This record gives sequence, C-alpha cells and structure tokens, in this order.
Amino acid sequence: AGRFTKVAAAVADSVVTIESVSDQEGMQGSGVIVDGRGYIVTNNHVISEAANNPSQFKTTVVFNDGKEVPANLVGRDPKTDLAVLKVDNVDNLTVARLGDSSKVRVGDEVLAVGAPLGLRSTVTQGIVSALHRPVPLSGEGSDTDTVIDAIQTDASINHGNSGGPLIDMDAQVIGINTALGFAIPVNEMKLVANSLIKDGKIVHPTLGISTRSVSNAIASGAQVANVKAGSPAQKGGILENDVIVKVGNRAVADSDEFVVAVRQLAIGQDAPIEVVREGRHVTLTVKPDPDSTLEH
Amino acid sequence: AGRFTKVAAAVADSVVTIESVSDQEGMQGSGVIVDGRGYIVTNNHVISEAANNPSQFKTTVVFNDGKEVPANLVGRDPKTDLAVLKVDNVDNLTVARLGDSSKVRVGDEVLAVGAPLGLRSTVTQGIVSALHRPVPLSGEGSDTDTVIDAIQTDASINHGNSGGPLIDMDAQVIGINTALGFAIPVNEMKLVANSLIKDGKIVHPTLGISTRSVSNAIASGAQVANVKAGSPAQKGGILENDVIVKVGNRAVADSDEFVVAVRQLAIGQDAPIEVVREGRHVTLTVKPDPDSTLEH
Amino acid sequence: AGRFTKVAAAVADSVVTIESVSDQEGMQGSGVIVDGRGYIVTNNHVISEAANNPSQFKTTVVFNDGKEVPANLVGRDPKTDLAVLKVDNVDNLTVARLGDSSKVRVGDEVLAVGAPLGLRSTVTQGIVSALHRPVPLSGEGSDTDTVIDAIQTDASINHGNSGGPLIDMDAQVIGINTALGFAIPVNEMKLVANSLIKDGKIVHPTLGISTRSVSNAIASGAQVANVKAGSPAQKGGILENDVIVKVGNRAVADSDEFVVAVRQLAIGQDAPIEVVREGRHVTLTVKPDPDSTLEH
Repeated sequence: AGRFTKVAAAVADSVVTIESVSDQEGMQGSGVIVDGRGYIVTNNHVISEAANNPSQFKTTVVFNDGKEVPANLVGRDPKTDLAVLKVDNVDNLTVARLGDSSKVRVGDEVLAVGAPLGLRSTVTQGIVSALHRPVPLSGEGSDTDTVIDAIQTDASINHGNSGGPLIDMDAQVIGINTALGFAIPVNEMKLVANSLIKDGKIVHPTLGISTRSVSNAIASGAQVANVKAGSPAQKGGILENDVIVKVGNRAVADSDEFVVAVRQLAIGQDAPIEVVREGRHVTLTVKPDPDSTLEH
Repeated sequence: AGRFTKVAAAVADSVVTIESVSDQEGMQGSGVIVDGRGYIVTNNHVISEAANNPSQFKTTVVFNDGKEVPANLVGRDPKTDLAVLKVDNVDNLTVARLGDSSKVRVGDEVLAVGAPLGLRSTVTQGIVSALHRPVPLSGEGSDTDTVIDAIQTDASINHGNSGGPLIDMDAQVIGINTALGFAIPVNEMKLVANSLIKDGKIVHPTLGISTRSVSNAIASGAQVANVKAGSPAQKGGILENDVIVKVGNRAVADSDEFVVAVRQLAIGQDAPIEVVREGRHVTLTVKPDPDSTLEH
Repeated sequence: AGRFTKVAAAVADSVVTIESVSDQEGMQGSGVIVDGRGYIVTNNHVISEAANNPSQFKTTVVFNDGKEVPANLVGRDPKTDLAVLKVDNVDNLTVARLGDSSKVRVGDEVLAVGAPLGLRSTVTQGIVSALHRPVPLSGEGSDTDTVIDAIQTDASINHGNSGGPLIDMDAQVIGINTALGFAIPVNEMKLVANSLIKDGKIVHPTLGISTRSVSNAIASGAQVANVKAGSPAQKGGILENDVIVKVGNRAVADSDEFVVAVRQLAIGQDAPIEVVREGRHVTLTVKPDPDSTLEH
C-alpha cells in the first residue's frame, strides 16, 4: 500500500459529506469529525445559504459508510470561514487526530482530503508552500468578505475537498481546506470551534477602519480609506489617507495583513498603531471594540 | 537515479508520437504500444480529423529512437475517446505492461507520461484523486460529446501527454490520459481495444434519452429532456421531466453518471430504471437497443 | 524533518527578496546568492523597470534574516531573462551550490524555492516534465519578447518564486524560475552571468529574420515573415515565405525553436540553414552578426 494511500485511507472515516437542499437548489461540501459526541468542523461557505435561509434548507451529513443523518448548525464564523455542525447519537465515530499547525514547516508533504462519497470529490497532494499567509476570502451570499492568516499549499483546493482536512504525514489534521491552495490552520480552527460550540458564535475585535493597499518608497502598507464615526480609530486619532505599517505587535504589508492583525488584538485594551502621515511617522493608541457587543 | 526518473525511463520506449498532417493542418498526440504486432492505443480526439477526412490526412508514428513509420487506424470509439493504430513489421518493440485499474486506490502515486520527442511533450506527477468519476468529454470535430467513467489525478493532463499512459509505481499502465486531470482506466481500455482490433469498432447500448442534471430536495439526478420516438425508453414508459435516480444496478447523481450507466447495460435484456415522477417513485422496464444495429 | 522540508531549509539562506520602489510603484521578486562577494542572480523581468528608469527606482536586497542592503545592477539579458545584482561587503553569506543541468533527467523531483520573507512567496514541488524546451517569454516594459531553451516542471512557477532557484534533491541549483512551469537551466545561467559580471552585458548572434510557425505536410517549421535589409540572411539568400527546418546543427520545429537555434550559433562564422522553398530543399550559408557590434 502506497505512502499517501495509507494516510488517506486512515482519515477517510473522519471526513464527511455535507449537503443542504431546498426545493430549487442544493449545496454539497466536506467536513471533519473532531469530537466523539458528533461535532463536525467544515468551512463557512459550505453552509452559508442554510444559515441565511434555514427556513428552506435542510443540512445532512453523509458518512463514508453511506449513512445519512440529520445535522444542525452550532455556529459559524464568516470572518474565519469556519463552522461547526452536530450529529446526534451516532455511534462508532472515527474521530480525526488534531495536530499542531505551529509545528508545520514549509516543504512538508500534505494531503487535501475530500469526502470520498462526494460528487466532485478529490484527494490532492502537495507541500506547504507558505505559512501565516493572509489570503482574502469572498463571502458566499450576504456573508462578508474576509481575510484569513492561512497555510498555503500547492495541493489543489477545490469544490471536492473544500471543508475537508489538510492532513500531514502522521495522518493528523493541520488545517481546514477553504476553496495556489489555502487552508485554515488547525490551531486557529481549535480556538474558533471551541467558542462556536460553547457560545454558539465567536467575537472578534474591530477598529472601524477600511483600507486599501499601497506600494511605494514613502510608505507602503494599508492606506486608510474610511474611518467610521465614533469608532476606536476615530477616537484614537487615525485619519484617512494614513498608511498603517503595524497593528499591535504585527507589521502590516497590505490591507490583507491589516485585517488579520486587527483580529489578533485584544478587545478593550489599548494597542499601538503606527502610521506614516504626510511623511511624519505617528504611532496611535486605539482601544479595539467588539464586533458583537452583547455576545461579548 | 530518481524514483520517478526510473519509472519514466522504463516506459519511454512504449510511448509514441502520433502525427497527422494535411496540406494546411497537422495534429500531434501520444500513444502507447500494447501489442508486439504493432497495436498502439491512443485517444480518439488525437486522430479524429484523420478519420473524418482520411482522404487528406496522413497518420504517422514516431518512436523514442526517432523512427517514423506509417500507421493505419483500426478503430475508434468516440464514446470512450479511444482508438487503436497499427504499425506493420516494426521489430524490437518495447511493449507496455498493462496493469489492473481495479487495484488502483486513491492517493496512489502516478505518472502521466507523454511522448518524449513530442513538441509540447510533458511527463507530470501526482496522485489518484478519485475513482470511477464520470467526466464529460467534448468531441473534436463532427465527433459527439461523451462522458467517461474516469480515474481522476492531480497530475496535469495536457496536450503533451494526451493519449499517453497513466503509469503506476510498478511502471504499469493503469490508464490512458485524455486532455484536474482525467484518464481512461486500463481495464475499460482493454475491453474497448480488444473489440476495435477484432471488429474494427465497438457497439454500446442506447435508450434514446437526453437528460439534464437536477439538484433539489424532491428528486435529484438526471431530468429527462427528450425521449426519442420508437426508442426503448418510449416503449418502456419513460416520460419527459422525469428524474432518473438509477439505471440498472447503478445510482445516477446527474446526467454525466446517467451516460456511463446506460453504457454499462446489456443490449437487448430488460433492465430497471427508477424515476421520480411528480413525486411518485416509478420503476420502469427498458430494453436497451444497440447504437449500431448491423455491427451488432 | 521532511525530505523536501530539509532541502528547502538548506537553501533558504541563499534566496533573497529583491524590491524596487519608486514614488508610485514597487516591484518585488526573488534572487539567488551565487558568489561570496555578493553576486545575486535573478531574472530580467524582476528588475526591468529599475533599469529602463533607474533615475526613479531603487533596488534593495532583503535576506532571510531580514537585513535590507542596497543593491546595484551589474547586467541584464532580456533575451535569456537573466540579471546579476551586487551587494557590497555583506559578510557570512550563504552561497548556493550550483549543479549541472546537463545531468538533470525527466521525472526528477524538484523544488521551486521563493524568498521566504516575500509577500506572495511560495515554495512549490514537482518533477522535471521536459528538457531543452523552447518557451516564449514576454518582455516586461520596453523589453523585447524572447524565447529560452528551458527546463519544464509541473511545480508551479509564480510571482512568489520567480527569480528564485529550481533546486534538485541534493539541494543544488539547477535552474532559475521564470514566471506548466519553466526554468532557465543553470549551465546557461552560468555562461550568461559570467559575462554580465565581467563585461556588464552579453552579446548574442543575429541573422535579421522574423518567422511564423507553420505546420503541414509539405514543410513544417519556421516560415520567414520578414528579412531585414543588409542582414546576414539577406546576404545569404534567405527569402520570405521560406520554411527553415534547421539552423546550424539544430532542427527547427517552429519559430520558438528558431530563436533558440540562432542564439546557439557562432557570430561571424558561416553556418548552414536548411529551407524548403516552393517545394525545393535549399541549404544556405549565413554569417551571423552580433546583436551589439561595439560590445563585441
């Protein structure tokens, strides 16, 4: 038995097919079994329509034996494109082994495993081509466009393995595939899923800034496009056509790194923001607000 | 010598360049030597123009030593995109070793080998990403569009390895490359080529149905678009806007699986066809006819 | 540590980030350290704008420790898409080990290594899919379009590894990545860089011909589109609508092979050019001129 053949066959019982059907449409994707009680992690674009219109869509989970069981949505994070599902009282579940994406290195052999019984299902191979790479993700329906600090791989990520696990050579999950390929690291997926299960959703920081990427010799980075009224940036001194070069303890190369850096902040604790303003380097003190105040 | 380098160098003398030239055009592709008498298997799109207009095209086979010899067309199956060529009295031929595609598993390392002396020739590497996957194939000229139950690979299939062999790690042919990559399994290629050699062509079943894929909660599958007059479906009870969910002993997910399922039937023996008709599940009894009555 | 992980980590200190910034633009690419004195090889499209407008662009080299040092351009060959840069008095430089691309074989495992600290940086994996393959390359700004005799790989070549090294499994440089992937062989890169360092630039042969690819049964190859006045081809007998099938000791399949074959000639020594003229095979005697007479 082949070396990748062995790894894929060992995690096949942990990958599931996720279908949501209405009377006129039907979405399919992949998911991962991460808890013996029935908690299944997929990405947010696979389920987006079934959450914006749950009155008309029905989500089901198909296992690798063919069993189809009802599934309910625990929570979903469009800003990390993640989601947690729940199947009830299904026995003999083959839970996936969750690894440490902090120990993942560039050039490591990986497998992007999709659900075997899916329609356009795929299992692709490659290596890790980049770590902590911000990639912009387009929201499905009414869902917002986001940027995630991602693992990059030259294994192909497509409709057939989206939501499925990125697997290392010890058959451990190191990421969630989001459909030149990108995956959500498992350590962030663990933090997000632990909150989606407990609280039904997750709360992220906000400053009220929109940015556009700038690249020149004066100041390259994220150029502020709009500052919301009453926002922490407005009450921190951030002006428009300012070039943010660092949010907190992270340098900012463009707007994509800016989104990830803001979301690596602490809600309600002052943080430093460097800005190049008309050639004058100005550091500012901004107190991040929560994107959801009542859930916080 | 590298691990893939060894496998590719062992099958290079079995892959050939296939050129067909007129006074205004010229096609090139790849082929595989599968019989010591000179029988060469390629795909149907490589030779299509030389068969629809043989009065004006001339097909030649170039070996990996550089020898160019005349070649004649034994038969061609546009419905499986396969073809058999014949070189005469060429000695010391390095025949390829044909494997068993039924023993191919997902994650198996593969090589998509093109003819070395070709123009845009390529030898690509990857894994098997799916098995028994129906993929639609567009016909070249007057040739019909078809769907094949294929092996999927993340090795790149392109003009440089089309018609060439998909090779396992024992240097055995497990498929024919058809130009996110797809190959025709070797076990089907053996059945098709054995008939193209003996009979000059092959006969497949037909029911006289055209379908369109449907995806919803009532009935997903192949929705009948047109039923031909006097057809086995017409004389079996199949109506239009019916949703076929199973042809014979194969479930049907869409129109692509429907084409492959009809062609897995027995000509002239009654077979069951499930249909969801206005919400009523109706199984029907259809007797497949041959697509070519006189050759049958 | 993984097998590719080990190779990539051993050459990471030899790959550098190359940035050129003006007041309105900024280009980034990758480069390779090939000489302890500070000589850095990248490709020509990475630096093209900083050489056509050096009054307004500033080129810098960022190492894998993060050090940013000034960099100056020694020479650039748009016809091979190569360039040599120079950093001054930088100590403890981790020079790359240059291999022999003549010993590279098809199916050999390779790594297309980009600069780790780059923005869209990538390290991709694949195999050598073709050797001595002419590929056309589009010039960046005012730079001319060229064709290079290249190494082809199914490792992805992109903005994140362009200019970086193609690395074998002994962690040796066998090519320079030029952004279904192509690389400039290391043996040609050694000849070109040795002249760009000594002489500031390189001189290539010219015949004064433009060609278009032709493919039929009479004569396939490079069809002459225009012959310059006073050119070696004009004074050799080459006429328009002639089909060149061989330049010197190299057969010519199309215009792309023609460009590489002319550049494999000797300036000022008579050479044979076969042509199929109105069905008559005519060999001609052409004396290649230098593309730059004073530098020659």
